[PDB]
Amino acid sequence: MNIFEMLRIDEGLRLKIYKDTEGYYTIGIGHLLTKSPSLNAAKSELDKAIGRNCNGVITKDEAEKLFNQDVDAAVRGILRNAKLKPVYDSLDAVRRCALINMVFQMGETGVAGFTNSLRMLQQKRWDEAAVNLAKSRWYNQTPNRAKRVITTFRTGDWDAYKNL
Repeated sequence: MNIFEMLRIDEGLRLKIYKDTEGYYTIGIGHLLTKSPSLNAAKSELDKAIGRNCNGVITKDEAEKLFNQDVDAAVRGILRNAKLKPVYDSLDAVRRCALINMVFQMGETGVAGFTNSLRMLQQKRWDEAAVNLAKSRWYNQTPNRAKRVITTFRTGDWDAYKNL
């Protein structure tokens, strides 16, 4: 398993503009287009992102391209972040994947705020950190996905995704 396959299990693939768990306009493999309530604002961002007149619809090819950009930007964002970089560097390959998924879902900003969990992951206190991560809006709102990520950080292997 790798980061792209993991995220593709978590996010799915939709070739038509859709609403987030949050009600936000998104397309493809979890590509947020706008937090704005107009389908029109969303459509405009879509064509800007793809470089064509999409009319709210994209190809598989286009979805994967956005997904390539998105993953690359998550990693690079982690690397530039003074709070994130040190944890990422301390982690093994699998757990690095679990950090990248949080960042993809919630943004650099959102993850850098899990101060206490970050500290525990750096320390390699896997069980304590899993407990701490679960105490969040994140876990309460998307419990199945949060639990998959959390298991990945606790175990260090891909079993949560084997099922799936």
